[PDB]
Amino acid sequence: LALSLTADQMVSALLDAEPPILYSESEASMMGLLTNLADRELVHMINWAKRVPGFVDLTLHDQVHLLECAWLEILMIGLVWRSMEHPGKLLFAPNLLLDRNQGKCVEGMVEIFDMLLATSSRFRMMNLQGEEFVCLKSIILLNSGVYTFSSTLKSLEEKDHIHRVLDKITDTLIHLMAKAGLTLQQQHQRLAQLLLILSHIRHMSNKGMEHLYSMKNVVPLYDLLLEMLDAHRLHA
Amino acid sequence: LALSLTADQMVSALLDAEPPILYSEYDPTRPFSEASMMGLLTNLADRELVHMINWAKRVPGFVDLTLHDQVHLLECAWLEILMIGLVWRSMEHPGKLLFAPNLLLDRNQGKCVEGMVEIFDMLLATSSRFRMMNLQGEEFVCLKSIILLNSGVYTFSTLKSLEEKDHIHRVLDKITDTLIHLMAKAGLTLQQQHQRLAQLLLILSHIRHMSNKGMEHLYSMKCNVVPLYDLLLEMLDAHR
Ligand SMILES: Cc1cc2cc(O)ccc2c(Oc2ccc(O)cc2)c1-c1cccc(O)c1
Ligand SMILES: Cc1cc2cc(O)ccc2c(Oc2ccc(O)cc2)c1-c1cccc(O)c1
Repeated sequence: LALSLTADQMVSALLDAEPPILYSESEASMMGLLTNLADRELVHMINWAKRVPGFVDLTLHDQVHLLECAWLEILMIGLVWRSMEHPGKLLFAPNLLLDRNQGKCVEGMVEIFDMLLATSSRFRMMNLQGEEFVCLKSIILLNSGVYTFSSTLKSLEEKDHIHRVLDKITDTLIHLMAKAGLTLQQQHQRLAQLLLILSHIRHMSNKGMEHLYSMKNVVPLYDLLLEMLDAHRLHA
Repeated sequence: LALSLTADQMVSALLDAEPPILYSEYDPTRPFSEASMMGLLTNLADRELVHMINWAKRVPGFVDLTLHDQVHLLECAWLEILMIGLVWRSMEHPGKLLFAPNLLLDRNQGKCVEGMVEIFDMLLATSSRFRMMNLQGEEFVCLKSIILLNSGVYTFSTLKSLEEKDHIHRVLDKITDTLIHLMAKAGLTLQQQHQRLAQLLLILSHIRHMSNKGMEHLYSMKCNVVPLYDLLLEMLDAHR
């Protein structure tokens, strides 16, 4: 049960859940390379989400909805995390490290680039830890769709569960900071600082979607995710 | 310097800073037919903007920033601030958005403007969420000031720039402390305090989202040569 895990068991489950770092397939279509990278990461994000404690307790519908809302925020927070020790650069993959003026190739990409670097600098200033990072990523998964669901009794029960798991991750975040020797005030301050960054990740994702949907296939992402989440039980 | 206020002094100063509740400019003898909602909401929003500027200048730490940084923070945050206000004053009216005391709308009347009902539904749910959390006015004013200080903080490398960011974050830390204090006085346990802080701050990300979609919806309508930065500066000259 996801709600009976301790803070240490929670951190431990999220670390264990971490997806692998994938590699990119001169400047070809840089958008080609990045889209191919994202598509391959999506698969591993599905496996990952299924290991976030609480997630597989939800309906298939709500699982898809959550990933459809959060997929870019999740990709972005991973990017920001990887790029943390590389100032002025975004490590999309170990073999695809781009700087600002490489961004000025796709129109509109520069604005998003600058925002991503700034978040990465912020994580670096705060010395964000891996254990904290995985907590934030899981919050993104669980939080980003919750407000834009139906309100059936089933749907109400689903929303209550999500808020219990989010409360457990908060618990876990606080436990980490205490385990790291911060004061209670410092803990509350750091918790606030990190959750406010989630607002900026949401903002970037929204601008990202605008940018991506400005470039005009017959395979909608919803359908894509459903197909991937809706696994059979034949391969035991 | 704002860094030396207590929680109650911070709480009290924000309460003191609260803007008034404006009304919709209404010919109430006139039919509702010959009256576009968007016009009413635009005129309401413009008049609120003036008061928002007055409020912002009384948020502790705000006037310590440069004029350039004050304008930028308001530039990024103004619609979120309008939204959180609408959500707060809509709490006691389930399924309805109190834009002004003489302008209460439901989802149906939202449907009259093309891409509006998406945003109404989102705003309604935010209002429902605040109602189920029993959000206090003391907490509300803290959240509203966090939006002001946080929303443009990443979109500003001069020595002054770093110092300015640094200052904004010290004040945010101060308002965080104030929120925890208020939850302590309400009788919440330490666990319950940090959970509630989290829950409240996670709602800020949904308010940002709604703000982003509101902006898409507004620019799908009107296409300003005069940038918003210039207008926010000019307003400070027009009415101050
Ligand atoms: C911001 C961002 C982060 C990414 C992180 C990844 O781990 C992988 C790809 C990323 C990525 O490119 C994508 C390209 C196509 C697509 O369907 C999904 C992502 C972007 C990105 C790049 C340029 C423009 C844009 O709006 C968004
Ligand atoms: C969401 C919202 C909240 C408002 C809160 C207020 O206190 C006053 C007006 C509001 C308001 O209408 C506006 C109209 C013009 C404009 O320049 C700013 C706001 C909206 C709103 C409504 C429908 C579409 C949209 O994009 C935005």
